[PDB]
Amino acid sequence: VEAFCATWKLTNSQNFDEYMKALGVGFATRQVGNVTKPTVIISQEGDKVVIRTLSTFKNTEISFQLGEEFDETTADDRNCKSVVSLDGDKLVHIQKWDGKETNFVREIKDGKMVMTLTFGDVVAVRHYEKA
Ligand SMILES: CCCCCCCC/C=C\CCCCCCCC(=O)O
Repeated sequence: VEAFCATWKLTNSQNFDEYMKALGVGFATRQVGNVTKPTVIISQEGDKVVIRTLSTFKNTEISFQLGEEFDETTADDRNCKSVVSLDGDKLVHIQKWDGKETNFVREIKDGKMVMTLTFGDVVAVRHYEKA
């Protein structure tokens, strides 16, 4: 977990639009969500680990205890029952909302954080540079 903790900036995204569509994200948010390069800052608070995200649209904060379920109102408004754990190396973040399910597996590949969003059989991939 000590390797995820840093100020990250997005550098390259891929297939996110297709993923956003899959999630059923509204047109408006898709337009901003497609151009916006956000900053995901991951840090701690002892039993808590936080994930702040900053963009020229929305900034969203989640604080949780690993493996513990919690409620999170996603940026695109879905209210999910999320759980994020460490399946070893990878930081998995599961989001469940009215029957549908989705997951985010963040990794550190050659010192670059790579997130790989997934829903149904439509995967999306993101890249982050430690700034
Ligand atoms: C924080 C809002 C701006 C960044 C997200 C833009 C896309 C908006 C709606 C779709 C959400 C999919 C689940 C959240 C992914 C966040 C990715 C990130 O932190 O960069």
